[PDB]
Amino acid sequence: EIQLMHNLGKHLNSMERVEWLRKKLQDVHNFVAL
Repeated sequence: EIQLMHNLGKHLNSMERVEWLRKKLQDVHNFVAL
């Protein structure tokens, strides 16, 4: 439950990874919040 869980975010795929990494910083912080 530590390496396998880390492999989910470590996997992704370049653009889906970056848009994901950028979405993580702005998670519910764009739609209506901050």
